[PDB]
Amino acid sequence: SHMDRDIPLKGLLSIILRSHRVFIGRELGHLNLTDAQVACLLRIHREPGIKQDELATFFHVDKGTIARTLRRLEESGFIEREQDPENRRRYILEVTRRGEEIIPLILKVEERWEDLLFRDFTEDERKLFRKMCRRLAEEAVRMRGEW
Amino acid sequence: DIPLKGLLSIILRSHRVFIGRELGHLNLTDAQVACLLRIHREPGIKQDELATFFHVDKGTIARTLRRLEESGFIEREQDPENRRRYILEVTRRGEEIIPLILKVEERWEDLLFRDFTEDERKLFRKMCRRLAEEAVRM
Ligand SMILES: O=C(O)c1ccccc1O
Ligand SMILES: O=C(O)c1ccccc1O
Ligand code: NA
Ligand code: NA
Ligand code: NA
Ligand code: NA
Ligand code: NA
Ligand code: NA
Repeated sequence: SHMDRDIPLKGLLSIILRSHRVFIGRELGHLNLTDAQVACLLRIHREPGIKQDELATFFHVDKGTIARTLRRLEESGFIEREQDPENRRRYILEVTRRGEEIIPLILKVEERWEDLLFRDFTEDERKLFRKMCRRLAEEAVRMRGEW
Repeated sequence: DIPLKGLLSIILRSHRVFIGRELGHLNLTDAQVACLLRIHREPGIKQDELATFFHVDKGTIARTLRRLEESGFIEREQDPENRRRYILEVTRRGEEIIPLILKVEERWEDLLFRDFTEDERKLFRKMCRRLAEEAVRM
């Protein structure tokens, strides 16, 4: 019934992220959206003009994988993909008017997911966990840079 | 700001990249290392019990296990009381790389917590466990 105190950090993070992928599917699956697509959408939303290959590098996924996810968003009309004028083989990405309209819907699902996850967490604990997460995300980025 | 999930994805992503660098030469992935370690902790564990443990689909666990047995790290035997069931065991070869795998996991955590004190480190870990148990309920 209870969880092993054995599981390494990565395992627990995987469990948490696991439920988020499931939550996204159930809450936005009918809009033909997946966690990966949502990930790309938000990332592009926060940085219009970002290149497909840069998105590939950020998520550390291969070309085909990123292309397939980006292809579904474009098909849904949420993003537009254009050839980079300075390099015809690169693709500049942008969230469309339509895509910007669902961003809010996505943020609400994230908010609800977070409230559900921090059910047993006090206000102080939650803000502290978040603060710790940021510090660690910052460390992970340093690590990618170290190697 | 960035959703919580974004921060956790970023963190978990460095672990995925780290395993590739440290164990890629063994064609091992995050999923494979995880299964391999769990089987090592629970010899004779059932394939379906492993899938229920990770909260992953039967098809996914199966593809991950095929990778491990193809590399010779694990062996599968039909469950003696249900031939449509498989029981898992780490092989001699698999047991040879476990220590290396454990050192790698340990080193990823130490790298991530380099600017964390022992206590913050313990707390963060405790909270993740709490959030994880909740995730299971949800
Ligand atoms: O899921 C992510 O990786 C992500 C990254 C940046 C911003 C929002 C996100 O959901
Ligand atoms: O994503 C995981 O964490 C995972 C773990 C064990 C087996 C298959 C998997 O995809
Ligand atoms: Na954009
Ligand atoms: Na997708
Ligand atoms: Na590109
Ligand atoms: Na538009
Ligand atoms: Na979130
Ligand atoms: Na794999």
